Amino acid sequence: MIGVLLMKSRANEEYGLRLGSQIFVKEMTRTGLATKDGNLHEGDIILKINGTVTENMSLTDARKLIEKSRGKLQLVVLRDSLE
Amino acid sequence: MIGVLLMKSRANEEYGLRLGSQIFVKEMTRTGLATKDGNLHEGDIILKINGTVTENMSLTDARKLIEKSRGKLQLVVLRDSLE
Repeated sequence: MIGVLLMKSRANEEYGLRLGSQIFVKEMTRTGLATKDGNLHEGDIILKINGTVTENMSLTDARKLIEKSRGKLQLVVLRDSLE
Repeated sequence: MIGVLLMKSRANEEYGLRLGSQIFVKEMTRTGLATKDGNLHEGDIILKINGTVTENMSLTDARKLIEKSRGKLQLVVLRDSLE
């Protein structure tokens, strides 16, 4: 937990930093199918969900996809397995 | 790389999994102020930006914050406190 303050030393353009966002496992129901098997850990970055991209996608969309996904849902993760 | 397929239980209900999004460093200009100091790692998860939360926030908002913050910008990273 450490923040960094970066200052600008060029009046030509912005910092030139492109920040993106990905959908991760914020939280799951206790004693559920996700916790019983341990498919994804709280905080793990998801790459794809039910054949749908999980990068730059809207939070509302990701939540809607899981809601509309009545039956079986697929989740893909990038790196990190056991640890 | 590694994906998991979760199925529904024998009962009319949802999975109960809450998926959230976080703003990370997608890509930055080489030989810049961010790379010179190494404030954030490409792909690293950010906790806050210029005092603005970096969880569940919007991609446009995060980009606007950095753009509107002409001069100096603050960033928060999570990966253990180290000097």
